[PDB]
Amino acid sequence: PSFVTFRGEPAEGFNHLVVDERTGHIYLGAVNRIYKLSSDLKVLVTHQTGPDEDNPKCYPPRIVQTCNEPLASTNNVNKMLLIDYKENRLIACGSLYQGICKLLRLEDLFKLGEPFHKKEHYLSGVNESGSVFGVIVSYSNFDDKLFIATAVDGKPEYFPTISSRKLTKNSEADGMFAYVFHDEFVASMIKIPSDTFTVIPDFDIYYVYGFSSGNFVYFLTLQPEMVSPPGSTTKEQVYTSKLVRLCKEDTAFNSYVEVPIGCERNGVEYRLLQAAYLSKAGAVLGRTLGVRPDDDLLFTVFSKGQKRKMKSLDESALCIFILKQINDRIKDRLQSCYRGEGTLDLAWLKVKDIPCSSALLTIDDNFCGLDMNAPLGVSEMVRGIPVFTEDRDRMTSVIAYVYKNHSLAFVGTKSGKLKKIRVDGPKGNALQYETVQVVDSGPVLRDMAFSKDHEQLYIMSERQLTRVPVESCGQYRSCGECLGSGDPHCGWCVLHNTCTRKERCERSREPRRFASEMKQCVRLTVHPNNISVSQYNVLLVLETYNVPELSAGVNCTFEDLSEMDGLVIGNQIQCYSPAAKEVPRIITENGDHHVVQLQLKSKETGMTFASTSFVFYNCSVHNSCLSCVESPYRCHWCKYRHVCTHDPNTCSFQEGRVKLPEDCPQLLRVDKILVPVEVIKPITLKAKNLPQPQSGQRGYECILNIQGIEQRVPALRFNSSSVQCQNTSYSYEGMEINNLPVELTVVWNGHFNIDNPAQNKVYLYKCGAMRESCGLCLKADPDFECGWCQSPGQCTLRQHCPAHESRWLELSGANSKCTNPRITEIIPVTGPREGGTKVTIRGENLGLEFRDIASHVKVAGVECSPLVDGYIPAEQIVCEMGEAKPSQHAGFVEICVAVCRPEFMARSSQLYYFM
Amino acid sequence: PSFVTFRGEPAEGFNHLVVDERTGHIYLGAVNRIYKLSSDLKVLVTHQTGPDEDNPKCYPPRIVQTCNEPLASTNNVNKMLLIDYKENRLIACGSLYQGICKLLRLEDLFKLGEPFHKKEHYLSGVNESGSVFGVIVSYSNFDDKLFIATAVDGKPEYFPTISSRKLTKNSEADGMFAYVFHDEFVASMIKIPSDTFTVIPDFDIYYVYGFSSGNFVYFLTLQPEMVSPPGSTTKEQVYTSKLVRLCKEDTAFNSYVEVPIGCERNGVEYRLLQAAYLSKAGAVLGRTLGVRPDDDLLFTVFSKGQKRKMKSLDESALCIFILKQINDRIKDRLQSCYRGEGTLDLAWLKVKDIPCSSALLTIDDNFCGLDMNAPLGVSEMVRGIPVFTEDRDRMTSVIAYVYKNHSLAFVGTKSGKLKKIRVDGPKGNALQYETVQVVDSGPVLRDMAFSKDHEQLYIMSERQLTRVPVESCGQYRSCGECLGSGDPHCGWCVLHNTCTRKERCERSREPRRFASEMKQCVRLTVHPNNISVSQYNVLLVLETYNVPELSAGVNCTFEDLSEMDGLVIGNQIQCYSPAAKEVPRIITENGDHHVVQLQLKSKETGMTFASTSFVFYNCSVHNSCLSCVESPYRCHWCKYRHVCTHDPNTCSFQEGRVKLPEDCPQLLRVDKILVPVEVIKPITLKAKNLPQPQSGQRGYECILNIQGIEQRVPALRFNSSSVQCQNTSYSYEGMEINNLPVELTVVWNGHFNIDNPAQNKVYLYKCGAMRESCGLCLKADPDFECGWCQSPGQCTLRQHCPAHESRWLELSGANSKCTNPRITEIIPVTGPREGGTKVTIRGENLGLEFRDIASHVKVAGVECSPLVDGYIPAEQIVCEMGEAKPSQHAGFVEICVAVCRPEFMARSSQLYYFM
Repeated sequence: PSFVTFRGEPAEGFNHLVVDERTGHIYLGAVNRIYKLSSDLKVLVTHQTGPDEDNPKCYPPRIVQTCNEPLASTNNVNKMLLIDYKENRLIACGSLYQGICKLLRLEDLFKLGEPFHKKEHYLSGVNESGSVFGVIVSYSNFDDKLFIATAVDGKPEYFPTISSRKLTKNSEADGMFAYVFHDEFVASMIKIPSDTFTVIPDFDIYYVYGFSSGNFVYFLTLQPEMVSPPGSTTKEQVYTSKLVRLCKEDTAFNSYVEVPIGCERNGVEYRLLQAAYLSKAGAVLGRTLGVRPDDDLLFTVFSKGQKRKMKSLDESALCIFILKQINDRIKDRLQSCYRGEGTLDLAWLKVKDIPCSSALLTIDDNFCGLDMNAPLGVSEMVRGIPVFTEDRDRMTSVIAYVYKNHSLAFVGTKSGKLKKIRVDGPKGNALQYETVQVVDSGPVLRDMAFSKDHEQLYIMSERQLTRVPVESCGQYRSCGECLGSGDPHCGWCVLHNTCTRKERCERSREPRRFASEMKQCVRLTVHPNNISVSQYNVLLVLETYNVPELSAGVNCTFEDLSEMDGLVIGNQIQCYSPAAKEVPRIITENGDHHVVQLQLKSKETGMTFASTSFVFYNCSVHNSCLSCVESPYRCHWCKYRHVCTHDPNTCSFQEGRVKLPEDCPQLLRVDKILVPVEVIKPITLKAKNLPQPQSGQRGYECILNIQGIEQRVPALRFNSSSVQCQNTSYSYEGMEINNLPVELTVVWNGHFNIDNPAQNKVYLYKCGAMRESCGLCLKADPDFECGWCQSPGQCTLRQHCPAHESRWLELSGANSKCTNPRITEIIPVTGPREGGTKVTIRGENLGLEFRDIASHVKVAGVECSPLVDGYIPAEQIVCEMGEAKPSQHAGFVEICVAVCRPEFMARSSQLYYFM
Repeated sequence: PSFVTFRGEPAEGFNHLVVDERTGHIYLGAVNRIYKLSSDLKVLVTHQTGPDEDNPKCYPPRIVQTCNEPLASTNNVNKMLLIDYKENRLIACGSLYQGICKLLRLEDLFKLGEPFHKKEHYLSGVNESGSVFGVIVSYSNFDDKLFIATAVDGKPEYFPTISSRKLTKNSEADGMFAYVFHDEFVASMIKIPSDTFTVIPDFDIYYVYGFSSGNFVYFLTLQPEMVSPPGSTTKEQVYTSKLVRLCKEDTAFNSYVEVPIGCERNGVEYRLLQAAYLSKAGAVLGRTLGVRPDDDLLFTVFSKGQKRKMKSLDESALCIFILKQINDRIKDRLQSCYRGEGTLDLAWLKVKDIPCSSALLTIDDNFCGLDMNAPLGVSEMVRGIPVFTEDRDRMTSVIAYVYKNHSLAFVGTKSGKLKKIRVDGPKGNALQYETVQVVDSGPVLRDMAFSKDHEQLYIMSERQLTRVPVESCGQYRSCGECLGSGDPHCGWCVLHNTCTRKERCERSREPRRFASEMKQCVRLTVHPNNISVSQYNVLLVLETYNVPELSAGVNCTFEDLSEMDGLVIGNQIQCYSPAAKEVPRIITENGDHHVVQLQLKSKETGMTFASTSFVFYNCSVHNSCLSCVESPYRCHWCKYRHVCTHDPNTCSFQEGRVKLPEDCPQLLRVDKILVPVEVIKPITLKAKNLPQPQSGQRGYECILNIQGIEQRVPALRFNSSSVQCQNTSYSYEGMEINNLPVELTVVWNGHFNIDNPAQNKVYLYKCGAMRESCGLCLKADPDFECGWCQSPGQCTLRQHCPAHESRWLELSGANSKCTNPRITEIIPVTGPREGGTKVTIRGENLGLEFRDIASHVKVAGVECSPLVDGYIPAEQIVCEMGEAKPSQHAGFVEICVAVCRPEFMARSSQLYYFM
């Protein structure tokens, strides 16, 4: 979904925004423009306030009098905007006129009037937007007025920073913006003293926010360095953010009060107000706050430190003030002055400190101020209660409202995002959500107002106004997710199967119709969690909690697959499982089991709300005992029927049932089964729980899976734990590999294969595919019984070789000389005459022990001594040659295994060369 | 158009005219000529009746017997003309033959016969035309005859005035013009008695008009003074106009009746018949007249008084007689005689009065007359109903006819004009039109006959015959005009879009096809009378009354510019306005608004009949609020948009709309704005509803329109009603004129100029362009603050002149002596030694008060006393010199302002001379 927005109709600029309580029309102040928009943010009307030829330096602007200074077309910035409902108009105060104010008709934006002539008609030279604020207060005729604060820019004589002014009925009337009570001695206005300007050149009061409360008017302000920070002479300017207040009723301006305000977080100071918003707590916050319904609260935003009002720091904190607490601080302060203690202490106003005069008085909240101990400041800075702090992205603006008693706070960010915060000090928690309706790259402005209906929140940017909906629970699809988010507005409208606020849910008041906590969802359980595929139409009981009255009717849907009607009794729902015809359509190809999300479909809504893990487990498919029992599910194996089933009764008879894996029928392993090719040999086997074949059932067979040939040999089952294939010989064609492992399957009654967990195999080995030489065979294990047969020039078992002579040769225990040693090749071909070389000789059929080879090696005449570690038996000899000084030059290498017998000696093919 | 006419073919003369009922051929009697013409007045045939050698004195003319008296070629005047259809000929009775009659064949004018031989064949010596008349009455054979009356000229033995004569079939036959029944005792003729001739020498009966009615024959006659006026002996002759009647059936001539006739108007007597015409009334006149369809009426024309039959008076009146009324008068008279009361009373006929004899009789209308109480006269003159009277131009002739029941009367005038009169006593109204088809200079004759078809009316003049069309409605272009004229013949043929009679309009009988009254036109209205230029294709509803069925189809045409189709529903027409593309093409350059005549174009005719005022008003063009609202049209101004538009919605927003002129934005005046050149001064202004500049809008500036230099100074708008340009100095180059008013324009947001109704200006004044002298400056207003600066010898404000010394001089309140008086010139240069002279001295820098100058003036030593009234301060002194007897002769004039101080005195350039 996209958020409805109004792009800077003048793509060029934007400054202030306000909403009409009745209409919902949105008025937007901007530079050179003032717009009237619909609730939807469609452009209703555009007013051209802009570019006027003018010059800031000139006093009474060009229209009244001629100015020596040159003029230029300049932009007129909307400094302020205030809705005057009674007058049915809009006060849209600009600048660049010496700050002349304009009156636009409410409906059409028709300019009712814009008083320029008198001095009062000029507010301030100041070009900056938002540095001004104020409130319009009205009563029936003969009671009324406008309170406005603005920066001076060092214009102290020309304009008052704070004033109480008149708003006549007729826009044409000359009287406008005149001071409520003007006397030669005192006027309902406060000017900045010239002395204070000389001392600190730049001093100026910037008014951020302002609101009327009870019967007073408050302003959040920023001021300069005056005794803060201390400094003998001018240099750097830092600001102090303070609260100001006035009685509506005080024409005299005696009521003025000014307290510094801020808050600290773990030793970090937040002194500068970015924005504020007066609001109500609602039942939730108020209770724990300890307030009356009527009592007000002030949300604020402050940046860290005293530095750079023009461009503040990212570090920012949202604090809170209860008006009762501030009222107390003020009353406390006044009751003190009346004590006669200390001075008034207001630096910018009164350079010379005047003392407070003691007097008898009943100090109340009603106290409007008196002639003596006149305008006064404040010593103790009022601290606020911190709420949320953003380090990375500075908060710019804030708003708040009461929703179902929970207090939702809105906070603009430098990024163009809005945070939706439930304040739960009085409750318990933090920030619920963040949104970027606005503008992804760059920030939001202080004027952020909720609509009259409070459906949306218009968020203003330099560039655009964006209608950000407050609560937007609809985004949440399921009860689990809805309640999961936690943003307090959202609840699960059970019957509607949607997520929204209490007000939005029809009949939410009724029981279990609306769910606040996850527990209410919905939690569901089914008593028969697991049902077998074979079973049909089984009775199931459903336990559900935190659900509304279902009397409308409910259906059980296992999945999109099926749906069965249910009847309700007690606090349970009774439905039936699907038919066998229906159940397997699902189960097929899922195999072992299929977990399915059984849902409940409500009759009224027609949407599945609640779910549970439901298992369909089909035992019958299992072909063997191991899969049946040993598997993950509850299945029973029937030894006799040789079928796997859920029901015990289905088995042939009681003795036949297999509950445990140990009890199955399986083949136990023994020492490796060695099988020579072409030899008749029996193969004994061990195993457990071998079944006695029943009537109509045949006996046991051994099946060998050899690709070349598969052998079927019948066997005898001696007892429950032993088997034996009958005398037979096996072979494979190829002579490719010596040792071939083969899978064997033991079967009975033709097809029934007994389980083989170990997966024992039979090793068919053929006597030397690998060994052409007598030395290699005798080298091999004595277990094989494989031995060298002289006549054939080959090596096989005695069984395999005919005995013309009494003997075939087997290494009796290594006491068997062999024979025919050969030298393939040797390393270092050449060597020095001096000797010392390490010759590495590699041969095929050498001696088995080192001791015999030692003294055996010779290079020609030269004696060579072999190395023990280096020597790998019958494969390789590493030997070190001795002194070569002899006459030969080149000579062949000789190895005599034990003795240099004629059969026993080997000579190198190529000779070793000495150089 | 010109009227078809026949010029006196004999250019020489003209006398009588008649139309053939079947053919339409027109026969025209004239002197020496008888013409046959076509309906068109083309010459068909000309007959020569003329110049015959003859002599009036001779009895049986030369042909029959020899005459002693000398003959001369004389003209033969056509006395009478009568169409004999049965005989297929024309009786054209002439004169100069002793009145022999001629018979011309109908078609060719071939002379069938002209009986001369017998005495009867001679009608009368009388040369005058028109003094004769008569009727031809015919029946099948063995029933028939001709009745003719003529003047005698004192020929009583020769000819009968009235006779009943025979008209035989054969023109050759001798029998012609023989009396119907001739007896030795009584013949069907009436002669004038010799006795009556001796008594009154000249007595003669002139017969003007004659007609047959029912079964009688009537004649309108003129006679002489016989008992009227009373007179012992002959002297003057006056005439009495009377009516005569006879039964057609009375061979005996017993039926003769004679009533005097006339009519009076407000005590004015109209006794002399000019002409008459028997006719029908038609339904309209008859009804109110109270007559049967068959009943006849007699229109007549009479001149005022009894005098000069030969040349009557201009005063003439058209009267009326209903035949029923005259018949009643006759029956009434007869029933009376039968009573035996009184005498017969017929002066000319019976000199000796014979009494009426009583007798039992049923007196009916049928009564033909009896042997006793034989021809009789009448006592009571029958009065007629007056209709129209012309004082200025005498009526000569008359005709009338029935048209669509309305009775139209035609009246010739002495001028040669015809009047078309609808007689509406029985209806209600008067004279509709007058025409000069005829002959512009001089008159029309009694023979005026309508054509058979009654399309035209042949109007005869001495010189020419003119075919004057009766009804000529075609002249009228629009329904409004057509119905406007009122001449009853005309109606608006809606679909044809023409003006004509009912008979002429095809399908006029159908509903709303023909319009009689203006209301029927057409009256049109459009509901959206005013439509804005900005609007397009607006629905308009059209309300029209008195229109025929439009189902043929109608189009809306705003003007010649565009035309849009329309659909009809109910009694309304729905059309659409033009498109914006179309509408402004019109609007451009007309500005404020353009009224356009939206017409309706009928599908059948294709002519625009009906119209309405349609306004196109484009608001947008208005540049300023004043023009927009303050103007003449409904336009709204949008303060914020600063645009003018018809639609309220288009304005920026509700508060922005300007409906009323007061609400605009305008600059109010203050005391005159005085601005010195080269001085830094602010200029405060007052105004109303100054706008607050909205977004994207700049502030206020003051622009001075000075031709030399235009200054742009920015200003501040304090509130909706006050402004002020900032401290600056202004100047203009030239030093030509002291006070220069300058137009100033206040602008905001660069171009927007605020309205200046008063058109207030700034007066730039420079300290004495006008005043070189100290006296002149101090004289000027204290307001200017302008004063005289001694060191410079010039005059300017203190600001303007450097103070080495503590003072620059200003008249503190006139207590400031100045200085350096000078005398330019004085009048009377010379004077008498005795004195008394009034010296008129004219100078530049004199005293401000009279009191100081008095006693100041001296001519040399001689004391001179000044005159108060005569004295114009510091410009001129009028002074009267005292006695000069001193020795000097000539001396210089001196004026000492208050005191004769050395700085303070002035002496004349030229001296005053005493002689």
